[PDB]
Amino acid sequence: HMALLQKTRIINSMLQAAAGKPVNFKEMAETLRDVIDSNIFVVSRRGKLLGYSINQQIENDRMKKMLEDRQFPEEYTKNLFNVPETSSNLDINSETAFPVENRDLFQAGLTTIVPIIGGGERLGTLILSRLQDQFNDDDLILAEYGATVVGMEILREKAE
Amino acid sequence: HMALLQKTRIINSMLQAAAGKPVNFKEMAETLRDVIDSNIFVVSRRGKLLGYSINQQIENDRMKKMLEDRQFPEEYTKNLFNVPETSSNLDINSFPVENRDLFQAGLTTIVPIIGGGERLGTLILSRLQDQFNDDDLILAEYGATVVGMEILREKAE
Repeated sequence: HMALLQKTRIINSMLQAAAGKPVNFKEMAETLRDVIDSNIFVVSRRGKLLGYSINQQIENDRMKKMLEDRQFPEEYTKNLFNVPETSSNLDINSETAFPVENRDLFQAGLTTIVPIIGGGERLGTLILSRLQDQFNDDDLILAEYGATVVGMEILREKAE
Repeated sequence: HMALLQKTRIINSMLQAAAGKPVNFKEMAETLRDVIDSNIFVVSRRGKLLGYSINQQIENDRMKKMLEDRQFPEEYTKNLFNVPETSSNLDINSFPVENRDLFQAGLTTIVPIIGGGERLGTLILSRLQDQFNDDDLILAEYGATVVGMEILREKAE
């Protein structure tokens, strides 16, 4: 599992290294983009865009609007909060607990939703998207490791 | 990689967890023992035994003495510090010669515990006969990070 081991080391060094620099969500998004090989969006518990990075353009009006608003609409924020654990490979044909009216979030590509949890609290949501390649268990290991680090840093920014 | 994913979830929950209870190294050692399936020893940067858990007896008089003293001798503490990154599957055939009695029996993996960019201690793992693979290292290094998190938290208690 050597590639996975190397990739966990890159994420893990985020937890263990330095601890000096201020929090930078765009930088974290970029790191996870390259390690996981996926679009990365970091959303707060209240639906605010904290940071993102894209390596594969996907046509999605709902995500585009979120980017423009730097915020999900209230209903979408609520339905993300209602995802209690990692939900992967969501698409147009998905089988999930988003109301049909809000499944335009999965218009195109494949989406994985990973709750960000820190200090026993829901701190936000890590959303990953790819044009065509499925997320496998290795991808989920890295996504969940990344989510935990982002949670760590959301707390730091709270206390900054 | 379903078994690995489940095991990372158990370790990871330790990070994303409450943050209520005071730090407990014996508990962390017991968790890692079950998740990784290995003996677990948590040692501070100064060679003090912080916690440990055993699931397979290995006759090793050097390790037994450390457990009795709750501390490594100076020379061993120094040579653990000089281990800059994970070193796995150490045994009699693989530290100066005089201090390789640490690897008398079984297979040993040494994982530096790093937090705040600093060397906070060492996680030592041992097994009677089964080799540590990359999955084992992923879990060991995840566990090491959590323990480092807690050594810092304990420093600010």
